[PDB]
Amino acid sequence: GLMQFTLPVRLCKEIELFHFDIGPFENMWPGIFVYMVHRSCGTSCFELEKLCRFIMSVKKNYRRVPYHNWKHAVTVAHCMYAILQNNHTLFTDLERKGLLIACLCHDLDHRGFSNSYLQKFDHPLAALYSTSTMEQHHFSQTVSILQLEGHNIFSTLSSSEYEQVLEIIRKAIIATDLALYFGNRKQLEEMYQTGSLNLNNQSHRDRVIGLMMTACDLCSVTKLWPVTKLTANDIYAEFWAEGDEMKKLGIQPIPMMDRDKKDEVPQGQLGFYNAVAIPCYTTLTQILPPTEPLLKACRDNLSQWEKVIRGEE
Ligand SMILES: Cc1ncc(C)n2nc(CCc3nc(N4CCCC4)n(C)n3)nc12
Ligand SMILES: [Mg+2]
Ligand SMILES: [Zn+2]
Repeated sequence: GLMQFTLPVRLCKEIELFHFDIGPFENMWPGIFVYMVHRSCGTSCFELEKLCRFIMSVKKNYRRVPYHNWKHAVTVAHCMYAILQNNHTLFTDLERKGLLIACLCHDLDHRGFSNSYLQKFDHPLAALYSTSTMEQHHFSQTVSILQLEGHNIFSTLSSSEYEQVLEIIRKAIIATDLALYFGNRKQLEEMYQTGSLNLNNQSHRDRVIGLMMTACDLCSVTKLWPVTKLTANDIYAEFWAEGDEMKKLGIQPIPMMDRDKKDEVPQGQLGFYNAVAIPCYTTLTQILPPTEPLLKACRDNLSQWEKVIRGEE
């Protein structure tokens, strides 16, 4: 109850910044996460014993894939932490509670394959969930872990508060389906431009939280260049494995997943920053002005990929 979590001075200062890297020491990531919940939510949001046991069950249910792993989960939660702290008064006690949990849980039991590969393989999960296949699985794995004995971090909540928080987590995790991002950003773009955007409209908040989730999920593009560059290696190492598997089913994979088109990665990053990342942080900066550093850092990394293409690295 009187037990603060603290971090070494460099982490204590740098963790508050959007571009923070959680580092290569796996055993400090649980502590980093608890630090963030305590500062974001209060030391009283969760029974510590239950929270610690929830974090370790979540960790155990991420797999050793190159990118969609426990490190990604904590990175995405840290980005959400920075957004929530730079926008203190815009968010409910329930949202602050739900959204950090949502980010930690959002890729639970990922196998390193896209929804498209599950569908062409005919994986049982593609029969149970026709759209946002992995994302419905991620929410389903979240609920399972919440129902393990001693794991109900939401036990203090009322019956209807509990239902509201699980509904925030569900929509948050569904919104990490990048297929849904495009339409969601377009709608938020037009609502903001016609002045109809209203944060008391629950369906408007949903879209905004949706965009925050895309922003947090893509946050490798908002880091220091060497972090950004080394994460792209992990991202492609999954995609190329999936490409190999596509070829094993006798299907030419899209270029994104073809290791034979390695040389075109820089140009693929350009497309991605222009088609997805820049638009995402642009619209997010408009709706939440204090998130501008994510847009600024995304633009800087775009410029670093331009440099790679021009032979300047
Ligand atoms: C940084 C990042 N964060 C999150 C996600 C989901 N992605 N996806 C990419 C790949 C983007 C991409 N790459 C290509 N290439 C085709 C030729 C070689 C590569 N295309 C067409 N599109 N990068 C990221
Ligand atoms: Mg995902
Ligand atoms: Zn993710």
